[PDB]
Amino acid sequence: ALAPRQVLDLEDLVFTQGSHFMANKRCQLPDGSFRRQRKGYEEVHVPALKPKPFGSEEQLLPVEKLPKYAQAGFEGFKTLNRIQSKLYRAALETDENLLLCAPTGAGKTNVALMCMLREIGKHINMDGTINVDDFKIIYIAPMRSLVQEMVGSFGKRLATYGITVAELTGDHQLCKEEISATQIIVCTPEKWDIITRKGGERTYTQLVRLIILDEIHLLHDDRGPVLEALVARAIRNIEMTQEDVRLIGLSATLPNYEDVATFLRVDPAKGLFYFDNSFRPVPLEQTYVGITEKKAIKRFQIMNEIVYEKIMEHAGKNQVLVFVHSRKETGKTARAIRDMCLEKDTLGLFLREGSASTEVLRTEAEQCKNLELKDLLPYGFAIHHAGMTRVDRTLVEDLFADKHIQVLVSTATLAWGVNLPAHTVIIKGTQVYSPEKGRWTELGALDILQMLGRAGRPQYDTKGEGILITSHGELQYYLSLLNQQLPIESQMVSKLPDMLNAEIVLGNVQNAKDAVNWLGYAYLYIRMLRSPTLYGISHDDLKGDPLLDQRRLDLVHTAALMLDKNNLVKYDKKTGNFQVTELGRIASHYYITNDTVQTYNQLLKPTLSEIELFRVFSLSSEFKNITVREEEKLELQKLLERVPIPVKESIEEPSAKINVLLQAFISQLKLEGFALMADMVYVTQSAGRLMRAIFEIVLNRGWAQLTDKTLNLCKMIDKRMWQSMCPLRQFRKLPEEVVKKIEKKNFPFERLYDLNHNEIGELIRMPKMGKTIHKYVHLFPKLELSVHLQPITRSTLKVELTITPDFQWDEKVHGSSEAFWILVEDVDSEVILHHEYFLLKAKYAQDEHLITFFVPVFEPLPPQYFIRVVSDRWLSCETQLPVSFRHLILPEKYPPPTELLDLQPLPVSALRNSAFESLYQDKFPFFNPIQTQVFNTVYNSDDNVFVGAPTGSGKTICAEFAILRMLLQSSEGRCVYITPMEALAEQVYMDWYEKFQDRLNKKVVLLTGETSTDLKLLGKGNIIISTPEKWDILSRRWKQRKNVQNINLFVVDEVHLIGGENGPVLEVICSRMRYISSQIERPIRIVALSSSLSNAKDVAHWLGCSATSTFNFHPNVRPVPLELHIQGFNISHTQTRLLSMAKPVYHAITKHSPKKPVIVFVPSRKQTRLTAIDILTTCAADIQRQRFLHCTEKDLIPYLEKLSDSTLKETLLNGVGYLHEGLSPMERRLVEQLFSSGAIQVVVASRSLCWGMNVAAHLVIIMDTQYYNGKIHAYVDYPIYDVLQMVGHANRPLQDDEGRCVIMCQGSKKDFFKKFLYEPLPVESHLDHCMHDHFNAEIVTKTIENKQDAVDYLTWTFLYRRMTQNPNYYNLQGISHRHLSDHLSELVEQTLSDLEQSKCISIEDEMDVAPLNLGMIAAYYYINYTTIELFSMSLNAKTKVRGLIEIISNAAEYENIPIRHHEDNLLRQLAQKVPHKLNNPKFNDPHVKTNLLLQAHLSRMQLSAELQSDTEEILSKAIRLIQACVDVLSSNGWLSPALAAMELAQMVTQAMWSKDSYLKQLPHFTSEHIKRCTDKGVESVFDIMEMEDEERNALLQLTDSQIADVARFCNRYPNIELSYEVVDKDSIRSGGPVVVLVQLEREEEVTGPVIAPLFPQKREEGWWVVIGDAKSNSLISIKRLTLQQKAKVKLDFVAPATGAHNYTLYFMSDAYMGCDQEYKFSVD
Repeated sequence: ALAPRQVLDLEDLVFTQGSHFMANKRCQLPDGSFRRQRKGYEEVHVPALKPKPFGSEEQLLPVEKLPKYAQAGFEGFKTLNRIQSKLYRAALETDENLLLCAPTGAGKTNVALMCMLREIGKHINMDGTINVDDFKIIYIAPMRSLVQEMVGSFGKRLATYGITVAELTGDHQLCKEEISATQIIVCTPEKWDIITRKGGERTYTQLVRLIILDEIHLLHDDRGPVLEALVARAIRNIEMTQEDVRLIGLSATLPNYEDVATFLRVDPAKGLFYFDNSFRPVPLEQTYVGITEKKAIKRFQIMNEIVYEKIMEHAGKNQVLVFVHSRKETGKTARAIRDMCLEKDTLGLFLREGSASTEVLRTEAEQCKNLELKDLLPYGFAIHHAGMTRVDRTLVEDLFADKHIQVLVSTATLAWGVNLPAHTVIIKGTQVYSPEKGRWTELGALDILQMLGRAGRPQYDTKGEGILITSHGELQYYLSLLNQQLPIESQMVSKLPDMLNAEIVLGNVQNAKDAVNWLGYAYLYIRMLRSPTLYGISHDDLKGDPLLDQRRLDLVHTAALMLDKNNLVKYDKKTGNFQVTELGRIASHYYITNDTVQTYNQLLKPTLSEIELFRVFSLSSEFKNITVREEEKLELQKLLERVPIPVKESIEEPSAKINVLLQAFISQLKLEGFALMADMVYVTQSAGRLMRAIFEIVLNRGWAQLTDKTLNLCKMIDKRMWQSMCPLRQFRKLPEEVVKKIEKKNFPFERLYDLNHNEIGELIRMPKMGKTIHKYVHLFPKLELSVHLQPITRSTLKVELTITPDFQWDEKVHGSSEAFWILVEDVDSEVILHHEYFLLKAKYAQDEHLITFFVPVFEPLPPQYFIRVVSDRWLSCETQLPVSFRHLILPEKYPPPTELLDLQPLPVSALRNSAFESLYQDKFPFFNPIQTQVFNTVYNSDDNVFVGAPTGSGKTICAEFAILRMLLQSSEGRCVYITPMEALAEQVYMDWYEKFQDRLNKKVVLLTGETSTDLKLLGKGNIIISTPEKWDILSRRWKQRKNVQNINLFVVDEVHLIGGENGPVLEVICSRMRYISSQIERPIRIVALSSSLSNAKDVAHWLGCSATSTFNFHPNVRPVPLELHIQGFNISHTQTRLLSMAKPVYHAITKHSPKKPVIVFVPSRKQTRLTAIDILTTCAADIQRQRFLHCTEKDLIPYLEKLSDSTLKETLLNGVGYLHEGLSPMERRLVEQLFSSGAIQVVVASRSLCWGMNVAAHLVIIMDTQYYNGKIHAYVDYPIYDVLQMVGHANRPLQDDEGRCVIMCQGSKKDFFKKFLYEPLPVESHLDHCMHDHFNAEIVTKTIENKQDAVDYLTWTFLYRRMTQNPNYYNLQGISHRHLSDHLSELVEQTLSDLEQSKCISIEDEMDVAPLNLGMIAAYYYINYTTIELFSMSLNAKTKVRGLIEIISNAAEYENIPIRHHEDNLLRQLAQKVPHKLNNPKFNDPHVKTNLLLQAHLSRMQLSAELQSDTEEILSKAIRLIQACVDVLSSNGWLSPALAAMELAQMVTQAMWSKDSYLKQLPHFTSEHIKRCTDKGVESVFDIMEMEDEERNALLQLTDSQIADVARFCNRYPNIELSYEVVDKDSIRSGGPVVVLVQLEREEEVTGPVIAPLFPQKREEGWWVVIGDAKSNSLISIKRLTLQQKAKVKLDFVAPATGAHNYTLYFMSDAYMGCDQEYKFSVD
C-alpha cells in the first residue's frame, strides 16, 4: 500500500473543547426574544411555541389499532403520542434503520419499544408464546443511572411477553451465561465497546437482531468516538456475516442530524424523522440568565437570590426542581434559601397551604428517616443526591409524584435516573469539576438537555418554564444548544490511536489500506466531506480528492506511528502493514490508553515491589491531568498516615495523591473534602482494569512474584480489604466487629478449620456467633491437590494434576462457578513455567478433575517445582503442592537422526523391470531424497527395514519396493500389510487393487469382520490389507492355520501409533510375527514405516532391524519443506475461542495461500458447515466474492446435480467444500475430486476425517486442538497423532516448493506444540495396561502354559525395551536388570491373578496355568475378559429379552462409545420414546447410551448422524456378544434364556422387536401395510410364498421395482426342512449315552449374503440346533453350524432314569424371524 504519507499533529486538528465545541457561528432566537437587564445578570427570554395543529390527516393511534400481538406492554395508554403515531408504521411494519430526532422528553422510549415489539413479534411459535432463545436486542443508553432506569421500565412492559431484560453495565468483568438467557441487554456505549473488542464477541452478538442508540447526539461529546467505533464495527459485521441487524438511533433536535442518518445507513425518504420544538411534550417558556462578573460570594448570592423569586410565582399548587453539580449542594443551596425564603418575613411560607395537615399528615408521618430530609420534610421541601442514600431516596420519589413534596433541589443524576418531571425546572450554575481534565469545566451538553426535558408534566401540565443560570461570558452556547442549533460533530480525532488499535487487535484491520477503509465507516468521514473547512481541509484539497483519500491515509499513518512508538503495534512504513503485540492486545482488551502501556512496559520488572507497584499505577496516563489542590493537602497528609504502603520520595506531587487515594479506598477510610471524593471515585472505578491489565502483562512474561502481587492487588481493590485483614471479611453477611474481633487475636485463619463451633465462640469470647462463623469458614473455597508425573524426554515431563474440591457450595456465595489459576513455578518461585485457567463449574463440584500438561526441565535438575492453584476472585485462597524430583529418573538421551544424503535422485530406470516402471514412469521421473536413500536397502535386500519420516514423505511406496521385490522372487507370494486405522486400510486397498490386481494381475484383498470369509481371502491373496484387531483374531491361532506361517513379507505402517490408544493390539501382533519368524527358521521380512521418532533405535532393534537398515529422518529434512506457524489464543472458554479463530482463518488463507489450495480442520460436524459459510461470507464482503472458485459455475453444475445437501451445493458454487461424516461416501468422493482438480480452493473438514482423505493442500490450518468429552464434562486435547497427520497434508511435492501449516490453539497448549512438532515424537507402550486379553488368548492356545512362558512372551515386546529406557514412565523405580525382572514378574503375577479371579484361567502349582470355559469363549469371540466375567455374573435362569439388552449394553467394548456436546439432552428425549424405560439412568454413561440406541435400532428410529454412526459401531460388536451369551447360558444349562438370546440375534439383525409382525422383514412395509394384511389372514412370510403373482401384489401398492427386491428377499429367505432320529432308541438307559441325529437340507442352492438392509454389516446364516426340556427349563445339548446346501449334525448327552422323558428339539436362526422350527419327542 505504498503511497505518499504525511505526518499530522492531531493536537492541531482536534476540537479541544469537546462537547463545548461550537461550530455554531451565529445563533437565532424565536419570536419572544426580550432582554431584561436586572443588572447583576442579563435575562434572555424565549416563549413557548403554540401547540401545532393536526397536519395532513395524520391522527393519534388508539392502542387497539396496532396489531394484536403488540397490544400488550402498552397498558394504561388509551392512545399513542403524536410522535409515536407518526412512526408506528415505520417502527412496526418495516425493518428499516431509523433516525428519530425529537425534543427531549418527547417520549422516544415508546418508539424504541415499538421497534423491539416488531422483533419480538418475529418469534411467535403459535401455542408456545415466544422463542426467547432465538434473538437478542442491545440497547445503548449513555449514563449508568439511565441504564438502571431503563431496565426496570422495559422490564415492566415486557413481562406479559416472558422476556428477560437485564443490566450489564458496571465495572464487573464479564461473566454471566445468564446474559445468554436475557434478550434485552441494556448498557452504556463503553461497556458494549469492551465486550465487542473480545473477538469471541460473536457469542453475544451472534443473536443480536436489533441494536438501539439512545441519545446518539453523544457523538459530539468527548465520549463520541465510542459510538463511532460501535456502529462502524456493527455495520462492518453486517456485511461480513450477511445476517441483517436493524439500527435505531434516537437523538435530540440538533444540526447535522442528517449526517447522522447517513452514518447509521438511514434512508432519508423512509426512516428519517425530525421534530422541531413544536413537538415538546409540554410547551416550555425558557429563561437564560448569564451573569456579569467574578465577585465570587457575590456572584453566588446573586445566583441564590435568583432562585427564590422564581419559585414564588408558584405558591400553593405547582412543583419545582433545581439542579446542582454536587451531592453536598442538595442541602447547601437549599440552605441559602432556607436562610432567605423564611429569613425575610417568612416569604412564601406554607408552600403547602395545607397548614392544616392536608399534605403534612402524609408528609409528617413519613418524616422519621434521616439527615436533611426529616429536617426538610414537614413542609413541601425535599432532596435527591448521588451521595449514597438508598431506601429513603426511593421514598422522596413517590411522595413527589404523589405530589406532596413541593420543592426538590437535586443532582444531575436524577434527570437520568427516574422519570419524574416537575412543572418547572431551574438549573443553577453550569460549572462542574471533571477529574479527568483535573479542572472545573462547563457541564456536558447531554446533561443539560436531559434536565430541561423534565420541565412540564405530560399528563398533569399545559405549560412549563425552564430557567438556566450560567455565566454570561461565551455562554450563548446554551441558547444554541437549547434551540436546535449546536451542530453535532465528530470527536474521532481525539481518540484515534486507541480506536485504531482495537480494530487491529480485533483482526478487522491488518494494514493501512484496511484502516483507511475503516475510517470510511466513521462519522468523521461524513463530517469531513460535508464541512471540510471545519476539519482543517481546504476546498482545493477536497476538489481533487473527494473521497478524502489523502487525509484518511495521513490520519492513519500518524496514529500508526504513535502506536508503534508505544510498542502496541509493529508497523513498517514500507508495506503499510500492522502486526499486533501482546501489549496492544492487552491495551485493547482492558481499555487502557496507549501512553499508559508504554509507561507500564518501561516500569514493570520481575523484582518490582508492592511499594513500587502502587507507584507505577499512579503514573497511568488516565490520571495525567490530576493535580494536588491547596485546600486538600492537609487531608492527604492525614490519609498518608492511616494507609499501609509506604509512598516513597513522592511528597505531594500528583503521583502520591493518586497512590494514597487508592490505598484509602481499599482501607475504606471515610472522607470529607468533596474535591477529593470525586478524584477517588475516578481513580478507583479505573483501578480494576488497570490492575488486571498489569496482571495479564506480567502473567504472560512469566514473572512469578509480580504475578502474585498484582493478582492480589486486583482482589484487594475488588474486595476492598488488605491481605493483612481476615478472609472472613469477604462474606458480606458477617458483622464487622465480629471479624475485627477474630483479627484482634494473633490467630492464623487456617487454624479455624480445625476448631469446632464451641472452640471458635470461645476464642472470640462471643459464643453467640460460634455457629455461623463456622458455617462461613467452610464455605470458603478450598482445593486439595495431588500430582502424578511421567518423564517424556530429558527436557519435558507429563503432569497429571488432580484437583479435588473440599468445601461446601452455596450458590449465594459462589454462584455458578469459581475460577482458579494453575501455576507451575521453579524451585526459587521466580519463573512461571506454565499456567492455565481452571473453571470449577457448580454442576460438577465435588467431582474430581484431572488437568494434564507438560512442563520443561533442565539437566542440572532442581529438587522441586511448585504447583499453586490460586483463586481468581477470593483473597488468601491458594493451595500449593511441591513436586519432588528426588527420585525422578530422566530417560536415556536419544541418538541423532539418520543423515540425509544428498544423493543424485535415482531415476525410475533404476527399477529394472519394465512392467514395474510403468506404475511410476507416468507419475514422476525421480524418487524423493528419502525414497532413493532407502531404495538401495529395501528393493535390493531380503532383510528387515524401518523407515522413519515426517508424514507426507511418501513412505507408502517404500513399502511398495519391498512388495515388488517379493513378486520378483515369488510367483504367488504371500504378503501382509497392516495399517492402524481402518480408513487408511481402504485407501491403500483401492490404491493397490488397481496397481497390483488390475495392472500386475496378482490378487489383492481386504480383511473384514467375518473369520471364515477372511480366512479365504488370507489364502487366495498375494497382498492382504488389514487392521490390527483383524490380523490378531486370525493369527492368534497361528499354530492351527498354515497361511499365517508362510508369509514372505510383513509390512507395518504408522508403527508410531503403537504409543496411541489401541497401540497394544499392534505391538502384540508385531511381536508375535517376530517370534514366529525366529521359530520357523525361514525368516519373515519385516518392514516398518513410521513418523519421525526420537527413539527409533528401540523400535528398530525390537523388530529385528539393524542400524544399517534403520532409517530415521528429522522433520526438517522433509522433501517438501514445511513452514509451521503456531498461533495462540488466550481464551479458556472453548465455544468462544473457536469463534475468535474465524477471522484469523481467513487472514491465514489470504496471507499464506491466496491462490493455492487450503484445508481447514475443525473439531466437529456443525463447525465444518459454520467455518465454510464464514470463509464465504467474509470472501464476499472482501468484495472478492467467489475468489476460491477456479472454474465457471456451469462447469460444476453437472456434478452438483447429484448432491443432496442444499448447503454443500451453495458453498461449492462459491469455491468452498466441506467434509463431515454426515455426508454420503459419494458426496465425500465428489468434494475431494473437485478439490484435487483445483476447481475449488478450500475444504473445511472435521478431524475424524484426517485419516480418510487422499487430498493434499498447499496450506493446512488446524482450527483448535480440543474436543469435548461428555463422559468427563471437559474438553480434551487432540492426540498428537491426529495433529501430526493433519500437518502431513500440507504437501504437494509436484507443484509447491513449500507447504504451510497454521495451528490455532489455546495459549496454554502453545509450548506443547512448539516442542513436539519441530522435533521427533517419542513413543512408549501401553501394553502393561491392556495385558489381560492377550495372555488369556495365549493361554487358550497353549502358547503360555506357565508363569515362565508369560515372562518370556514379554521379552518379545516393545514394552520390554522401553521399561529400562524410561522406567519412571512405567512406574519402575530403578533400571538394573533386577528391577526389570522384578517388575515383569510383578506384572505377570497380577495379570494372571486377575484372569483367575475372573474365572478365565486356573493357577496350579503357582507356576502352571490352564484355560477355563469363560476364558475359552472370550478368546473365541474376541471379547474383553471382564465382559464375559460380567455376563456370567449377571445372566440367570430367568432373564428374558428385556434383561438381555441391558446386560449386553453393559459390555466393556461399549465403554468407548463417546458422549459429545448436548447429547445429554438428546438422549433424555430418546429415553421417553423407546419401549423400555430405564431407572437411575446416567446420560453421560456410554452404557445408558448404547442401551437406548439398541432399542432405537429395534424400533427402526432414525437419528442424528453421529448417533447413527455410533449405532453402527455398537451393532459392529453386537453379534459376537449375543453369541457369547448363548455359550454362557448353555454352559449353565438354562433353556428359556438361551432361546431368548437367539431371538435377540435375529431381531437385532432384521431390526424389529419381540412382538413386531413377522412381515416387517420384507422391503418397504409399514404399519399401513400390515393392518391391511391381518384383515385378510396374512401373518407370515410363508403366507405370501404360496400366493401367486396376481393376487400377490393385488393386496396393496406395488411398483415394478418393489416386486424386484421383495421377491429376491424370499429367495434367500431360508426354506429348510428338518429330519431327526434317536440312534438305537430302545437300547438306551440311565447314565448311558443318547445320540441324536438331525438332518438339514434346503430345496434351493445357496448364493447371496443374509439380506439385512438395516444391519450395516454383510453377514451369513448361522443356525442353532438345540435340545431341551421345557418343563424344567433345561438345556440338554446344542451345536452351532453354518449349513450351505446340506449337512449331518450330531449331538449327544447322558440319559437320566425311569424311561419316560419328554424332550424338545429347536432349530434357531441367528439372522431371520419365522424360520424357527420345533419338534417334540420322547426316549427310553
